[PDB]
Amino acid sequence: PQVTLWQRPLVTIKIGGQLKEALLDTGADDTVLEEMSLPGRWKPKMIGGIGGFIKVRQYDQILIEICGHKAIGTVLVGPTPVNVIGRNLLTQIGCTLNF
Amino acid sequence: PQVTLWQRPLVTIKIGGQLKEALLDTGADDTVLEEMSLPGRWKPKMIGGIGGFIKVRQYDQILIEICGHKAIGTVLVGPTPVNVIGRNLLTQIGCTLNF
Ligand SMILES: Nc1cccc(CN2C(=O)N(Cc3cccc(N)c3)[C@H](Cc3ccccc3)[C@H](O)[C@@H](O)[C@H]2Cc2ccccc2)c1
Repeated sequence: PQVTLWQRPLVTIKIGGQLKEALLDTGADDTVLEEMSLPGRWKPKMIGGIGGFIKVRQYDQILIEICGHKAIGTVLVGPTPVNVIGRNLLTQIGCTLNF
Repeated sequence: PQVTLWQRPLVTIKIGGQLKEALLDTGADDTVLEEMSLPGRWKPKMIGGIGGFIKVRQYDQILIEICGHKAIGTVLVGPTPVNVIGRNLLTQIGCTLNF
């Protein structure tokens, strides 16, 4: 779809059986979700943002549906305020920025 | 133009007679730039990011040229580690997201 930026570019995602909403975020290199149960192994990671750093745990090879689109990648689950889909996944759903 | 998201979407801006690069950021509601000299007065505010919150200075009615397009808006200046152009200016230059 084409999305204009008058409102937050929010989308529905399905991850691990659960349905969420998440912000499409061109400025994020990574995807990070608030705490949710994911199965599997994970490794700790830390990421920086405005504000400072958070400790996060990294899951790889996670399937996500974003709108209908499926993709698989790394998701970081952590204490973010908002669930962010970052460039790692945006490339897979073919997302483009246009002006 | 069209920007894909395989690399970070940076653009040149001209702000306060100075030339900078910044990140086109659909997830950000506000424009936040690193410390620099803008003329004029400003109010303090704080903003939340990941990792927490920072205090910034709000300037209103500032001219910025983003990739050659001019815009006027609120810019926040403060301790970000990267310059971020958020939805308040992205909207003025007609930026769309699409997939
Ligand atoms: N790797 C990574 C993954 C996910 C998020 C971030 C860190 N980010 C933020 O903290 N933001 C707060 C931010 C940035 C600018 C303005 C505002 N209002 C908020 C928002 C996302 C956001 C988080 C929490 C609440 C709302 C939005 C912005 O939209 C994101 O692109 C980046 C901006 C950024 C900051 C530092 C370094 C690189 C990129 C980093």
